[PDB]
Amino acid sequence: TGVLTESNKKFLPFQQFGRDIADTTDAVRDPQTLEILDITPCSFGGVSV
Amino acid sequence: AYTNSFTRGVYYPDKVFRSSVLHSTQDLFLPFFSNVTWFHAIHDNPVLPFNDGVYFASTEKSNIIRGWIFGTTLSLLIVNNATNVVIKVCEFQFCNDPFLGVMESEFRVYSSANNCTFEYVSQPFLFKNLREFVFKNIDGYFKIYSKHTPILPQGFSALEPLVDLPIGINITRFQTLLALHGAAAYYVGYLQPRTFLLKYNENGTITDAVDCALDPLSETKCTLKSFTVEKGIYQTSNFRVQPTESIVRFPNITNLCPFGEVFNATRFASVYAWNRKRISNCVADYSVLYNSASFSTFKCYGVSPTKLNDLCFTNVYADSFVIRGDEVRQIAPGQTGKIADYNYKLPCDFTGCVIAWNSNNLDSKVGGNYNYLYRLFRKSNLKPFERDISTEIYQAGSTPCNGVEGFNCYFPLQSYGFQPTNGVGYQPYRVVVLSFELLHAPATVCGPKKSTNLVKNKCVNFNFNGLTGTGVLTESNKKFLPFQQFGRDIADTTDAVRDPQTLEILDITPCSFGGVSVITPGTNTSNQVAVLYQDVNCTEVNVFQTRAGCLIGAEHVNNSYECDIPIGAGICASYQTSQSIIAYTMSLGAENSVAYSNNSIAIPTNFTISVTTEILPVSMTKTSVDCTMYICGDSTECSNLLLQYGSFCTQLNRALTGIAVEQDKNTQEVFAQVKQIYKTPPIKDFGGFNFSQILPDPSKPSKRSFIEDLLFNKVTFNGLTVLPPLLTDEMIAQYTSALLAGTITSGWTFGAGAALQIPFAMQMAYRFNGIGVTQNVLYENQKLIANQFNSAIGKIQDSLSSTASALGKLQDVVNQNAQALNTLVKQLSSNFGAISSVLNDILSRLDKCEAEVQIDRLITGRLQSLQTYVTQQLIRAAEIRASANLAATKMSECVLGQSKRVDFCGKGYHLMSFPQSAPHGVVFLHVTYVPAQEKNFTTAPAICHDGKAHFPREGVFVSNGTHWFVTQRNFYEPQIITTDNTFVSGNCDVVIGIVNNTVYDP
Amino acid sequence: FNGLTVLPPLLTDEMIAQYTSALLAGTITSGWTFGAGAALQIPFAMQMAYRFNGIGVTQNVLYENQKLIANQFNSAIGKIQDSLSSTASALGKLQDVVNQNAQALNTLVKQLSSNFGAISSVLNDILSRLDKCEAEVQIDRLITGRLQSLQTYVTQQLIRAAEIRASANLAATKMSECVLGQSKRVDF
Amino acid sequence: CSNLLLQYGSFCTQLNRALTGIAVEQDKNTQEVFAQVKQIYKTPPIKDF
Amino acid sequence: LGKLQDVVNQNAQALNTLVKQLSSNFGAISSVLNDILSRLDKCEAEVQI
Ligand SMILES: C=CC1=C(C)/C(=C/c2[nH]c(/C=C3N=C(/C=C4\NC(=O)C(C)=C4C=C)C(C)=C\3CCC(=O)O)c(CCC(=O)O)c2C)NC1=O
Ligand SMILES: *[C@@H]1O[C@H](CO)[C@@H](O[C@@H]2O[C@H](CO)[C@@H](O)[C@H](O)[C@H]2NC(C)=O)[C@H](O)[C@H]1NC(C)=O
Ligand SMILES: *[C@@H]1O[C@H](CO)[C@@H](O[C@@H]2O[C@H](CO)[C@@H](O)[C@H](O)[C@H]2NC(C)=O)[C@H](O)[C@H]1NC(C)=O
Ligand SMILES: *[C@@H]1O[C@H](CO)[C@@H](O[C@@H]2O[C@H](CO)[C@@H](O)[C@H](O)[C@H]2NC(C)=O)[C@H](O)[C@H]1NC(C)=O
Ligand SMILES: *[C@@H]1O[C@H](CO)[C@@H](O)[C@H](O)[C@H]1NC(C)=O
Ligand SMILES: *[C@@H]1O[C@H](CO)[C@@H](O)[C@H](O)[C@H]1NC(C)=O
Ligand SMILES: *[C@@H]1O[C@H](CO)[C@@H](O)[C@H](O)[C@H]1NC(C)=O
Ligand SMILES: *[C@@H]1O[C@H](CO)[C@@H](O)[C@H](O)[C@H]1NC(C)=O
Ligand SMILES: *[C@@H]1O[C@H](CO)[C@@H](O)[C@H](O)[C@H]1NC(C)=O
Ligand SMILES: *[C@@H]1O[C@H](CO)[C@@H](O)[C@H](O)[C@H]1NC(C)=O
Ligand SMILES: *[C@@H]1O[C@H](CO)[C@@H](O)[C@H](O)[C@H]1NC(C)=O
Ligand SMILES: *[C@@H]1O[C@H](CO)[C@@H](O)[C@H](O)[C@H]1NC(C)=O
Ligand SMILES: *[C@@H]1O[C@H](CO)[C@@H](O)[C@H](O)[C@H]1NC(C)=O
Ligand SMILES: *[C@@H]1O[C@H](CO)[C@@H](O)[C@H](O)[C@H]1NC(C)=O
Repeated sequence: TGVLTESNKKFLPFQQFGRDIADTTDAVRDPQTLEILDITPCSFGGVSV
Repeated sequence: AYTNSFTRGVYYPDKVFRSSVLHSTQDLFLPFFSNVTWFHAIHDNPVLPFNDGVYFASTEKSNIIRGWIFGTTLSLLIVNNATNVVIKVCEFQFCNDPFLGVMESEFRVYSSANNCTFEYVSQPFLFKNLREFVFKNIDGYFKIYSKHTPILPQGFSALEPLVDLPIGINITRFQTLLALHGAAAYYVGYLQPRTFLLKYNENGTITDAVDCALDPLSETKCTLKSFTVEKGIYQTSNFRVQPTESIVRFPNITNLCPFGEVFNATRFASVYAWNRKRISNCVADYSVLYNSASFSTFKCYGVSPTKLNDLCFTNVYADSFVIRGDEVRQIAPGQTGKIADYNYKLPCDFTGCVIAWNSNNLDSKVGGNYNYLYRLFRKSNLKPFERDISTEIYQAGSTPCNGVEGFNCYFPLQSYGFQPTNGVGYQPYRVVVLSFELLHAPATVCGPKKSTNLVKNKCVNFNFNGLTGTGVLTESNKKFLPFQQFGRDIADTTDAVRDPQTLEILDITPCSFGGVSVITPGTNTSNQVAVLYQDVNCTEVNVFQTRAGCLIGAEHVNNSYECDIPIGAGICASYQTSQSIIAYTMSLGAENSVAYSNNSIAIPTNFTISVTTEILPVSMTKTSVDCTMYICGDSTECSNLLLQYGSFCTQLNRALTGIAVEQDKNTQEVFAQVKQIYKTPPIKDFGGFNFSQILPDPSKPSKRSFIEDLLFNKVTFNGLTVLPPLLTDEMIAQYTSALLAGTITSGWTFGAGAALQIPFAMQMAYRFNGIGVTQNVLYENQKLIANQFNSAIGKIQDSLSSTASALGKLQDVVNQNAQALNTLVKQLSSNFGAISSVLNDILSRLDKCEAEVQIDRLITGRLQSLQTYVTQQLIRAAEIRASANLAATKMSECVLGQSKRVDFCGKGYHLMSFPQSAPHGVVFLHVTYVPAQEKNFTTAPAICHDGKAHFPREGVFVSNGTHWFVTQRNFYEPQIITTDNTFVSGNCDVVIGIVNNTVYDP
Repeated sequence: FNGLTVLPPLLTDEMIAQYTSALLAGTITSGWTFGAGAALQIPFAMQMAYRFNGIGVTQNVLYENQKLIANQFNSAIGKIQDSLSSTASALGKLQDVVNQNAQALNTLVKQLSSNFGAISSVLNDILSRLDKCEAEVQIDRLITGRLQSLQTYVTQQLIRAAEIRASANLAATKMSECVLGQSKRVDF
Repeated sequence: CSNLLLQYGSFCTQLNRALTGIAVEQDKNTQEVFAQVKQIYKTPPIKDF
Repeated sequence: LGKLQDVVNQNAQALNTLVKQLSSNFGAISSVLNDILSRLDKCEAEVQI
């Protein structure tokens, strides 16, 4: 679950999905069309009164 | 021939994009700096066995190589003819001369193809260029990686993947095919299991690697997960002596255990009185029973039957009986039913196993066999392993029938009617249960495996009557009593054992282990290292033995210096001069012996103004983490499973919130000591002193001083968040500027009440008075003092514009927090024994009832990681609060006043202090008075003038050899001895050391 | 010897003795001057007069009673010897520390003798009795509990180390203020 | 057993790190207490105090 | 007097939490021991316990 964005990462033609230093699935290549999409978690955060 | 692999043959191990990451992998690889075999074969073919994978690099110009062959004995026949790829899997016939054409005029790869299994043809395609290749296979996959680059040359080159066409055969043997009509060069490497550390750049390409099981420096890099290691000692691994061989030592008995008589018996007792045969003091063969197919079920609790032949049991109990057919599974631990509670109860902790076989032949007879009886009613359940033999009728009601059969008074024993006519669900079954009990005693029953001779003074794998262990055996001196068998330690460790065969006592000790640490200078300096094998004699591994262990790679030096790297026990190592690593005993400092005498004093005639820096952490980052996003990322059923653990998460959040509030409190109590924001005047007539480097300058948008700017440039989404500090850095800068303005323009008066102006030189005179120096000393040297101060300030700038390590106290704090957080995130990638570390995968693969088991296993461990993190943060926050309280005390005492406490506000007599803000901390510039060039003088405690004794009011009586003066203690300012700077007390016959001299009187 | 080891301190006891002897020599022969800069010699009785001045007593009082004072000092020192050659409880503050650490370690070892619900506390017995698939269940049950014992031990050690650091900072402050100088702080 | 331990993550690395920090802290404590003096002073042979 | 009051509150808070954790199943069938012991026989009861 997350928000998908057009990326600028230079995936090598064999690479499929990227990962973060935190071992998080940062980016994914779409199977159908060969483009790279950055995944980011859609915004969360505490609410204080 | 041979040559060297200068860091060649590293590939992308997987199709994952990683950018600017230092990632550690562990798989088949070519070790760095290895013997890669050079071939220049002319024009059957060479045979180069597939051990685990092959590296192949050729600066091709002709490619007379024509084919790859894999198999066990020789069947994979792969051929790249430089235009297409042809794979065959057929049991080919290898020819007398295995080769093919260079075009093709031969068919000598094989004569025919029969019972073919696979075939494939790929697409058609067509010393300057080096072509590197890697061929391996993993569990069916046959992977080829490649790299084709223009130019073994040194440097670096990553290998991209290529076609994987899995087959999955047993490959023990490899050939590269030759051909028959010049020669070229091709190098053959050999992969092996290996751990690497790969450095991806911002484009995602590997640019460098570390073969970290190569040499100690690389191990250090791999433990630190960095390509650069600073000077120091790093504990990198654990050395331990491997056992050389295995020792099996069992008693000398050979009488086989009587198993036939409790299996082939014509009679088995009825279940209500199961018959218990004992087995002890014999050799039991459990393979014959398990391998026999005569048994319907053979199922074992606490043991695996296939290993039963390798165990030693103190006692065995074979309890035999017969039961009805599909009651067979009532004979099991923790089972309920009619016979499992009334007739035969096993313990929950039942070690041993159950054997059942159908017997519809000798236990069944036409007309019914009524000898096989079982109790059906009892007043209570049966305890584990108790037999109840009785015939009293069951008083189902309250009637004391006392042995008469009627209503509510039933006979408890009911008999099966066993016939061959009965079906499978009724027909009798013969059952025997073997109850062992395991090692708490000298074993009696042991398997059929044979003993062996023992060895001593060598680490081995010993096995004494099933007592397994690893260690070194030694002849002992312990006085075992003749019934005692094995000793034990205060730590409940098996210290000693008596050999079953020969009656002697052997001490067991664990063969030596211990950490191994890497002494290195900074890799920026050099790459030589030493290694310290801790607490181990190095007859077990120049070489130098010391109290900490054995140090190799470092030479011993008799000359003592100050420490550079602590080994331990008085030993430090350093990189010195050719250059090498030396190890030495620490010199505690320059030997000194001050020339004490009972009438000699030493007084300074000058001084220095020294500015030192003390850097103190004050706060740390206000992080906050919520469970139900960290533990259970937006999974509602995971949250439901979390709710039943209680209020762990509420209290974790509360603890972290308390820490976060505490940080703001720390900053408040340190910096917000001043009530009003004071401002320095536009004029800077501070008596020649120069504060331009510490006062704010309006030239910058941020109103930080020069030194604050230097300091700020010297230190650098899973439910985690970082709350901003309440006080922004500009507010901290304003507080520090206010403190500086108050200190400069008002002195210490602004800390007690309203800020009272005073010229700077006057508060300076005050402060010199405060250290026992008369104020004239300042006014007569004011310019000099100012210059010294300014110079000191300048040096501080230099010492902060060159060396970044001075701020380390702050940097470490930051690093520590970051370290913890990184760990907290990586624990989200751990299974904790579950099937996966990803919650959604578990939820998509499984249904609810087993999914929740795995999810519970994950929660138990993610929660634990959180608790660990929060506990560490609480302790670190207590440490930071201590440091902040110290900083507040220093601000109150060193800045807002003048402290007489020694070495509290710097080394020397404290004059003053300046605060400077730093990221998550504070820097005090302690200005101190340090005495300088001194002279010996003759002295005397008192002076006799007219019989009466004269003592100095403040100061000491000194003499330059002829005349006696009185001088202040911390600065040579002799004055004529007079009845005003001295006072009189008594006569001159009691003071020990008094001297004769006149005393002037106006 | 279950993976535990005790690293030697960097400073050997002889080096500590050398440091203390150096501090004593500086205090005796130079006063507090060696803590501020170069050690400036001064006769002992003169720094004694200085220190009496430091408590609001004029220095004549010393020179007119010097012998007496010396005797008292010596007598006090003698009594200290006696009070340290008879009663061992005076050192208890140190002894307790040692005991505590040892106590923890003993506990850490005895937790290796606990099943934690497994069939045995010995790993090799589990591995020899069972096949892999149930053996790993028991081994996981053991690891979960040995790891917990380690975490408990390390947390206790961290807290105790914070306490010891507080005491050491106090000791450093006392060395700086009481030895290297003369403190006006009361009962410090 | 070590393979079964590997799947609990980096608990053990951080435990070792914590104990190492304690051990270094002890030497630091001793340094800051006793190594306040810079030179090793020696008392004179005479004891006329 | 809040500095003192907070201390008291904190301790009380902890104790209250310590008691409420006696009402948690921790994945068992019940948070009450006697209910587990009355509903089940020994061999599965000890698992829940
Ligand atoms: C042997 C198996 C074999 C492999 C694995 C292989 C892979 C391979 N070789 C390539 C280029 C190429 N490959 C070759 C020939 C060779 N390169 C070699 O490693 C060898 C052994 C030869 C044959 C002697 C040439 C001439 C090019 C084009 C080079 C150019 O641009 O001029 C390419 C790039 C194709 C493209 O343009 O997209 C691939 C994928 N070619 C092969 O023949
Ligand atoms: C006290 O020390 C200062 C420096 O520490 C002396 O000042 C220096 O004097 C020399 C003359 O020999 C000059 O060349 C330097 O430029 C001076 N330095 C500064 C910073 O002014 C001073 O002379 C000394 N006083 C006595 C009485 O010896
Ligand atoms: C206070 O000291 C600073 C140096 O840190 C002086 O600034 C220098 O001033 C001279 C001329 O006076 C310039 O040539 C330099 O370029 C300045 N340096 C910097 C870094 O700014 C400043 O002048 C001094 N103040 C007084 C009143 O003399
Ligand atoms: C000790 O100090 C006295 C006091 O100044 C010195 O006596 C003076 O010496 C100078 C030159 O020697 C004469 O110009 C003065 O007239 C002397 N003053 C008096 C009052 O006699 C004496 O020389 C110094 N001695 C030593 C060894 O330094
Ligand atoms: C079929 O696959 C091709 C491959 O690129 C893709 O472009 C196309 O959109 C796909 N069509 C459908 C209907 O999935
Ligand atoms: C090849 O290996 C042997 C032993 O492993 C070694 O002695 C030899 O130096 C190696 N060859 C080269 C060229 O380094
Ligand atoms: C690789 O990194 C460099 C770094 O400046 C960049 O200029 C370039 O666009 C990146 N991509 C390629 C294909 O070189
Ligand atoms: C048989 O047992 C005796 C008992 O002491 C022992 O001395 C002897 O070595 C044993 N022999 C064999 C072959 O095990
Ligand atoms: C007697 O028992 C042994 C071992 O249980 C078995 O191998 C053998 O077959 C039995 N005898 C018969 C006649 O089945
Ligand atoms: C190391 O081994 C030697 C071998 O004789 C022995 O003498 C020595 O005591 C052992 N222990 C050390 C050097 O600490
Ligand atoms: C160092 O001192 C030892 C004394 O045991 C002596 O044997 C050795 O030769 C000395 N080495 C040097 C380089 O002076
Ligand atoms: C004081 O006298 C002693 C012994 O004569 C000498 O070693 C020392 O250097 C003298 N002091 C100075 C400052 O020269
Ligand atoms: C100590 O002082 C006395 C007289 O004050 C003197 O006789 C003696 O020589 C001095 N001590 C030394 C070591 O010179
Ligand atoms: C000091 O002078 C008195 C009388 O003037 C004399 O008795 C005494 O011996 C003298 N002492 C010294 C040390 O010169």
